[PDB]
Order: sequence, then structure tokens, then C-alpha cells
Amino acid sequence: TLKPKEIKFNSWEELLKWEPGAREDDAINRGSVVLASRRTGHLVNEKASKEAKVQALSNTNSKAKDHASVGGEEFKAYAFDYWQYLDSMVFWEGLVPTPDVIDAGHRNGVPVYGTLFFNWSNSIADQERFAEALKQDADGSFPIARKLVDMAKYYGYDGYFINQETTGDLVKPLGEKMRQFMLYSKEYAAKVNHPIKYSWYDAMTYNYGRYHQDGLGEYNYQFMQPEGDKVPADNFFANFNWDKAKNDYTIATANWIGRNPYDVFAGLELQQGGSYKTKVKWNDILDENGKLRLSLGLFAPDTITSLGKTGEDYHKNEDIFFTGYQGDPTGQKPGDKDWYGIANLVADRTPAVGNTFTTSFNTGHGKKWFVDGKVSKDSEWNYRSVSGVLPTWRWWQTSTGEKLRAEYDFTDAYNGGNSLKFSGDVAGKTDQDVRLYSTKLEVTEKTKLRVAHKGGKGSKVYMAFSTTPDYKFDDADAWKELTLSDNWTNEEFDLSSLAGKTIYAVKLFFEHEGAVKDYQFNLGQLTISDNHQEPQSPTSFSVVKQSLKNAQEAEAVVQFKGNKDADFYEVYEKDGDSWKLLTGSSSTTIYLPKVSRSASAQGTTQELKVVAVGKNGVRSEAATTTFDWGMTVKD
Repeated sequence: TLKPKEIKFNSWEELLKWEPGAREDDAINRGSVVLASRRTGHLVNEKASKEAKVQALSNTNSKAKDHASVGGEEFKAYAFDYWQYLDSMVFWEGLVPTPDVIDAGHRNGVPVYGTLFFNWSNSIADQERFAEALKQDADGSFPIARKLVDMAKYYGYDGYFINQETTGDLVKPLGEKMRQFMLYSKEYAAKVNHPIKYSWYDAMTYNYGRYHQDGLGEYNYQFMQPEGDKVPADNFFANFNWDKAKNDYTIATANWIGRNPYDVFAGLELQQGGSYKTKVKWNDILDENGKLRLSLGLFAPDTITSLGKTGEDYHKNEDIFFTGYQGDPTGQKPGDKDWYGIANLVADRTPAVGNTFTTSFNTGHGKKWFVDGKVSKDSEWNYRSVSGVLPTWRWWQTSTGEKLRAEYDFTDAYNGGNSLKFSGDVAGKTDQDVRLYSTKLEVTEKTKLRVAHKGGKGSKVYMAFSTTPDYKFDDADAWKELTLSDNWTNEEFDLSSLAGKTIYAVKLFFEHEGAVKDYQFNLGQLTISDNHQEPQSPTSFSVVKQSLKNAQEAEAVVQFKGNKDADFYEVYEKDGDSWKLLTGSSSTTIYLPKVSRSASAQGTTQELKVVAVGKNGVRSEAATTTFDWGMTVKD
């Protein structure tokens, strides 16, 4: 069995037998990307809050039998890219998040939590399963808590959401132990140098079994009550039937016990409600100035995949959800709509901090995979481990006249599955901009800008940077004109004149001198870095496992040693005279679901290669190895 699979335990005894490295797919199932730091930039929406937070409880993965834990050879996926508004992502489907989700979230600076679910039930079997989790050693420690911590450390994720929906006579007395299990976990996680957080559903009361308060209150406060410096639950997820009075009570209760009210996330039932069509009592959670007074808990926002038919529709629907119907995170809810875009209410954050930032707008899925503007993988995929950093703002536009339409372009890309396209009929002379990223990038004498782009016929296009935190673009040394052409080009600009300054934002600016029917410009890659070097090639590359289906089709697992400059890796096969990309991963162990040869292939072996794609956007030289079929196609 070469295909890596989600991690599920059939009993607590099985979990107590878990050990690092003891599963054949562990090398692939581990997260590979450390949790990135983020900045919170200047507020761009007058109604947004830097205190209010958003937690997503998402069914992130395919439900197909025998789907892989890394993704698959299909475009449609929960290719989440709105990290900039999230506090955390909860992997709802199981205890141990898959590496595709962990890597994507971590690159974007968002912690990823597994889910510990105790069934909605009063069966003795379920009451016992709950009691069994809370078994203690003589010293009061909880062995199951240790295993949960140990797995978070090994697989590289950040904690758990506990949904304790089991009730009955054997459950009622266990509130104190449940609380101590969470506190103890914090002690042990510190001991092993891998802190974790817990998020707790408003379900099990301290003394009375299951009862939702739709808030924090007199029956559940103990789960949030501090022990000085430590807390049991870090976040609290209030049940869906909150209202003004319940929210008032929650705030009073949090304040009294010495917790931040914004650590309570008011739940939105998006599965039954239909994503942004969900009716929400906004008036009961917004204060007199139209600002959130509690955080937001998104239950099952992945339902949004059901609202359209295509992968392209998924992103467009997410824009309505996260940005809002008005289409610009700086704007207000339209008067004819009830839904508030998340951006209308919650400040953005950014992982684009330091001396280096790169993106090719990789959303973790595609219909094809492009390499420097050429099709390399000519077929569909989702491998979210390689998800990159998409624009902060979708879309912050100003114009002297009409505004171009901005969208992802899955038909043409520079690297990965999509670029950004800006298009429309331009009616006459116009100047306009699209503000794309919030950043905090330090410029030195060695800093350069690399920009891949295509099209723009009938315009001049510039990239401009703000060197102040309030996003003014008044610095003459921070405007660069692009040299347009009809093909993909990748141009480099010296930013040394900005040495000692900090870049806080990135925008495009377009000038049209007259009308242009069906104007189009694509942005394919953006890199600001003081490192122009190729990363070193991977080493010690080999095929470590393989399973032939026939002489033209096989599964494989490859492994190599990488280096700290690599953001992720791409694996290719040589198919006749051409290299063709198979997959990409942040990991140094990679599953290949289909190594393939044509009917006319010669010989008994076939070359494979792996390339490191740098954090500075530059590819390494390839490392190569030889896959041995052990037969010709005609034998």
C-alpha cells in the first residue's frame, strides 16, 4: 500500500499503541511547513475589527473511497486560500489533519487543529469511550492527552477542537477531569516543546451533561476559567442559537473570569444555512458602530463547494463569503444584501514579512500545472501542500473611470495552476489600480523584484510599492514600469534605491490612453527578495517503493534530502522527449499515483527528476533517478 491515507483510530487502546514512525505512510503524513508568523496591517475597512477572530470548522477533504491524504488527480477540492481572515482552521473530519491542509495553512500563518469528537449520544458505549479518554495515571496525568500532544508534535499541527456531545449519568461527574485533561495537556506540551491550543464546543456542561447555552455562562464557564497563566480551553465555540441577551451574558461571564470575550466564537450553521445565504442575527453581534462584539465560528463553510459546479466557481463563491457582495474589502455591505463579507468585519493579516516573499498564485489545485508559462502537467490536480500566498485583498480597486474585472485564470499560468487575470472592455482613457498585498518586507542593497506577466496590449502597466504602513504610494523609487509583450516574460528590477526602507503593500497600476475592446493582462509571479540564487538541488533521491499496474502504469514513492531554502518540491517524469510534472509537495517523501509510459516507449527504465522551488521563487537544478519497470511495453 503506497497511497498515503488519513489517520484514524478504532479505539483508545489503538491510540495508546501509536508511536512515531510506526506507520508505513508516516513519512508522507507529517506536515513539513512550520507555522509562519504574520503581521496585522493597517485596517482597510472602517467597520473591521482587529480583535474579532474567525475559526473555520471545515470538512477539508474528499469523501471518495481510497482518496489520498495528500490530494489527488482531480481539480475540484476545498482549495482554501482565504487564510488572511482566519485565526485557525479546524480539520473537522478526524483527529489528525492531513499534510495538504497543515502545509497550506502553515505557509499562510494559520494554525491547523484536529477534532476530538465524542458522539451525540447517551449510549453506555459512548459514555464509556468518553470516560476511557479521561483515564489517569497515579500521578494524575492523562496518557491519552500525552498521545494527542505527541501526535501534534510529530505530524506538526497545533492542537485540537473538542466536540463533547456525549451525555448521561456516567458523563455528568466528569467535568473536573475534562478540564484537568486540557490543563495537563498544556503542561505536557510545554515539557515536549510543542505547545498546543484547545477549542471547546458549547456542549458538555461542568456538572449537568450536555446542554448548549449558546454562549459562555453559569454552566460552562469552568472550561474557560484560567489557572493564572494557563487556560483549559483557549477558544470557545458558542452554539448557534445565540441572541443579544446571550451574547451580553457571554461577554459579562468572560470578563468576570478574566478571559477575553473574543476568545468566544459565535457559531454560524453554514451547512443548513447554505454558506453566505445563511441567516445570521447580525444585529445581535454587532455593536452600535456596526462592529463585532464577539468572534465568529464558521461551522462547515466547505458547504460552499456545493453552491457552484466548477473549481472556478469555488473561488468566486469564496469571494462573496470572505470579501462580500460589494467585491472590495474596503467597501460596505450592499444595501440589497443581508450577508456581511468577513472582510467587512475582520481585519486582514499577512505572512509576507521579512526579506523575502514569493508567489505564483498557486491555490493548491489546477486543471493543468504550468512551468515558466508552459504546460508541464496537462491534467487536473489538487495537492494543497503547495498552496501559496494569494492576494490579501480581492479586490481593492480604484479608477478614474470603470474598473477591470479581476479573477483567477486557470487557463493560463506562469507556475502552478493559475495566474491572476485583469480584463474588460476599456471604454476610453482611464487610470486605475489594484492593491494586492499587505506586506512588511525589509529592503537592502541586494533586494530585487521579479515579476512574471503576460499581455497588456493597449496599456502601460506598472507595479508600485507603499513604503508606509498606511499604504500611500507616493515614493517615486517604488514605481516600476513593466515591459509588456504578448508572451509570458519574467523581468527583474533593482530595488537598491529603496535600501533601508520597508515595503508595506504591492499594487498594479494601469494606464489606457483610449478604448480597448477585451483588454487583458495577466500577473503570474511576484517575488521581492535579497536572494537571487538557485537553491541547491535535492540529494540522495531514489524510488523507495513501487507497484506496477502494468508495463505502462505504476505507483511509486520517492524520497530525497532537501534543504532550508526550498519552499516545496516538484517531481517529473521523462515521457519520450519531454519532461512532464507529476506532482508537487512540501515534503521530502512524495507519492506518485501514476508513473506512465506510452505504447512507443523504449527500454525497460524511465528517468524521474525532482526540483526544489526556492522560497525566493527560483528553481534548483534537477536531481535525477531511474525508475526500473523491469520490462518493455511490448514484452
